[PDB]
Amino acid sequence: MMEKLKEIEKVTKAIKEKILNHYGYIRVITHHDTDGLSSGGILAKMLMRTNKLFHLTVVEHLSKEVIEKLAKENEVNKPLFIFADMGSGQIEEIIKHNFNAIILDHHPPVIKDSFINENIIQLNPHIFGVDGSREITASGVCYLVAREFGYYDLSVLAIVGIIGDMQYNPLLGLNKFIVNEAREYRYVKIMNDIVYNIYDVEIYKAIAYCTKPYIPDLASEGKAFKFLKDIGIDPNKKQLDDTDKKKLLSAIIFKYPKIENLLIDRYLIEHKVRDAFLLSEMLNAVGRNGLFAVGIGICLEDDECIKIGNQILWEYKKNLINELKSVKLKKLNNIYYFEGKKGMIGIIASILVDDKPVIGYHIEGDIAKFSARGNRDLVNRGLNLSVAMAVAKEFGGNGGGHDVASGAVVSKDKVQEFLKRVDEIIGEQLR
Amino acid sequence: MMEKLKEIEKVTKAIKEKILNHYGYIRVITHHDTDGLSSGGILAKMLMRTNKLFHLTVVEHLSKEVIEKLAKENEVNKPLFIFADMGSGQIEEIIKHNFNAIILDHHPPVIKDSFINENIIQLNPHIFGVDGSREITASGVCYLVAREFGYYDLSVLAIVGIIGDMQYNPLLGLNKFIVNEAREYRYVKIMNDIVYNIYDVEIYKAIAYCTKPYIPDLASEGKAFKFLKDIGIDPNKKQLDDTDKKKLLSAIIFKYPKIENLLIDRYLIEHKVRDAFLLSEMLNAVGRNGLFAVGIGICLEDDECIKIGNQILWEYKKNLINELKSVKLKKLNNIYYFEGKKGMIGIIASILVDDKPVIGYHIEGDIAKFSARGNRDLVNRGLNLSVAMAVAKEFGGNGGGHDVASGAVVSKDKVQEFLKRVDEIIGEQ
Ligand SMILES: Nc1ccn(-c2oc(COP(=O)(O)O)c(O)c2O)c(=O)n1
Ligand SMILES: Nc1ccn(-c2oc(COP(=O)(O)O)c(O)c2O)c(=O)n1
Repeated sequence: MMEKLKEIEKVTKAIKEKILNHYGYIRVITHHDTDGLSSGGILAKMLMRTNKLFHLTVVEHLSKEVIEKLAKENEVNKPLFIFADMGSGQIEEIIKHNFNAIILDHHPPVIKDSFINENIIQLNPHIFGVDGSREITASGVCYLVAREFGYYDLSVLAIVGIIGDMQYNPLLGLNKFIVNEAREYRYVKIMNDIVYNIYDVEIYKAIAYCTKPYIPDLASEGKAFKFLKDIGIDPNKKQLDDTDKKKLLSAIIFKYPKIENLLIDRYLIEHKVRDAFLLSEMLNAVGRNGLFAVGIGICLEDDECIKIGNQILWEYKKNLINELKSVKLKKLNNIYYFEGKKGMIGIIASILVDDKPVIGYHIEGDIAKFSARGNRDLVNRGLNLSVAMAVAKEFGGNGGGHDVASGAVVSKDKVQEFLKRVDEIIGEQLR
Repeated sequence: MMEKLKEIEKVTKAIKEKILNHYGYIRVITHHDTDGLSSGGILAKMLMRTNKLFHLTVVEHLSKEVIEKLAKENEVNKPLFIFADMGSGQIEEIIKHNFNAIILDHHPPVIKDSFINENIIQLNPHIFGVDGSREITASGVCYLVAREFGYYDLSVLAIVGIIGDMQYNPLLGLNKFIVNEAREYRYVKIMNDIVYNIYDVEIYKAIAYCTKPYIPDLASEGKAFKFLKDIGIDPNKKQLDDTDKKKLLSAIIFKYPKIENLLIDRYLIEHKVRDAFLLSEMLNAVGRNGLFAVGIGICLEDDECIKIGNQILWEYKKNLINELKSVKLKKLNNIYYFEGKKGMIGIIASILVDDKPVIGYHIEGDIAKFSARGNRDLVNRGLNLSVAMAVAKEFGGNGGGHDVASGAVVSKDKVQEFLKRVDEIIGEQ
């Protein structure tokens, strides 16, 4: 691990030299999710500290269109482009326009070389044998650059990215090295705790609007207040102590039996939003509302951006619970399914997973698009969603993905027939 | 005076909506001095809070060449341009290239319209009879916009600009409004104190490197150390209690009875750098070293940028004391002048300013850059260095600025060009 860093150092030292020696305009292009907003915050602090002004842009996807734009900016003043959380999959188009570019990306690469030509450096963990889907995130890749300047304090934003991208449990590889470095330098403290204590609000509100895990019987202030009053916990206190937690967990197992999902390692970071899980949820809510520049401001610790962020988070959590209560969950033999809204079927499906996989779909044209979700105990019993969604190619469509998360497309009139098929495949996977 | 605000608010509310309603790119251009870097920090926070991504650039001068560049960024995706601490004098060129522009400038305006056309809003306090040399800075103009959003905490950066532009004594007009508002909202506390207590370093170092007041006989660590030893003050203390204050004031006023401004109104602001006078000096030193993005970082309260700022500031103050000892002031008929280094020219001129205007210059390639400084006494007698330095066009260049402080460029006609400015300052006085 000490040795794997030494091979990565070769690429990060060249990235550092390329940034220091460049005196023109600098363009940063990042994603809108939590990992991309954290990456943008890391790059922003790092560039400022090395005396670089820059122009930051947030894109949902790096399409052929957007790369062709931006290439128009290249014609006079060829700026240095830093791509975060993107770029590796689009590298052919980036070479094609001869960008001066640094690509900081954890997605599977098309070209497995760190040094592409004279003008392009690619920092991608897959080139070093590190799985970008479980051992490092985009904000961790940026952090690896940042630490060549000795900016260890930016490790707190990598931890946020680690949470936002769902790589915190288990904590593997480079992610584990980053957290341990942050703890060594005292930028983070680690504390096993109950998930409700990350919000610093009245516990009955934390319970009421929690979606990790979602507990339907408690998903309202009234029901949460009453449940707490019953077991002798003051519903208005903002932190459960050890006696409260024992009493809560003892009672709650009857409503939600997988109570291990309520216990987490909390990360207390050196940041105005001291809970990394809360900062992660805040960045997520802000990015889903299009408040990109506010999200950078939150990473940069601006008080007014943090105030906006807190207001937008609790609005986003209230609306999510409401959407969750409006889902009409239908049950086949081995799965659940539901029709929902185009932007949220995947989020809703992952939230609803309990004992069986959950598939949401939305009907747009005559197309019908599906998002399937399971969990790790389902995978350990033999679930693989990619092959179950592949069956879409029998109903004139396309489907695949990962064992725990997949999608598919199938003509609008074959919906019932496709779900029956998927239901049977899955039932045989789990015997 | 509350009436002038009611007239300014109409332009600030329209700047507000013009920013809110823009969803393409946004370019911010500021100056590299304390006031311009503070303006950059104010606009950066304001824009982020309103969900605006932006590209900030810091230029030393808004030259014609610089304006033709930038204008090539209009050929596809036409940004909104925000100019701070500049643009009013260059207004005609801005109109010619048809920028979508907001001008936040306290230099004397060429066109005295707030709404130039449908494309340009110009917020100049001179347009409303407020003196941009004494009663508001470029920082305060940015803050008047910011307060339309309720961003009262941004007043602390306007106060830093007030200090960097030498408008804090006397505290007048709109700057007085801004200071009082920051006090009402508890973002600043005011406390009379000796200047040397702002540095929070050993006092003999604070005396040795102080240039307001500059005391050549104390401007060394050795002499300052001895001078304090000899009156009963531990020179390694970092702050002076009242008894050592009184003992230092009388000793200084006795041996140097013309010295002034040893007692100052300190502005303790809600900012990681708590002393606004120190923050103003730190931004100046950083900007003079070309560290523009680090200075914005300091405004945004980044710890590493502030660490660099402290280191650069003390490097800069030592270098400055060495240059002051070395300067060769030369007398013409109504000005002094000297050659010095690119980062020191302006500050030395205003340190040495006493009876007549002072003009420093440095050669940089094939041209010479001039920084002329006066005082308010000289302006009250009709100085106006803006018109005087304008005669760089009579020599193939350009000049401008404030009545009390202006600059000029090109080429190697230095003594010829110098001769002409002495001429106006005769007629002007
Ligand atoms: N032939 C394929 C291969 C992969 N995938 C894929 O599926 C998800 C989750 O699915 P959604 O996010 O679309 O619900 C991904 O993250 C992802 O790369 C697919 O859909 N089809
Ligand atoms: N053509 C011009 C017009 C204005 N100014 C200007 O002058 C000062 C004081 O002068 P320096 O340039 O010596 O700092 C400024 O703050 C500043 O914006 C200039 O330099 N040239």
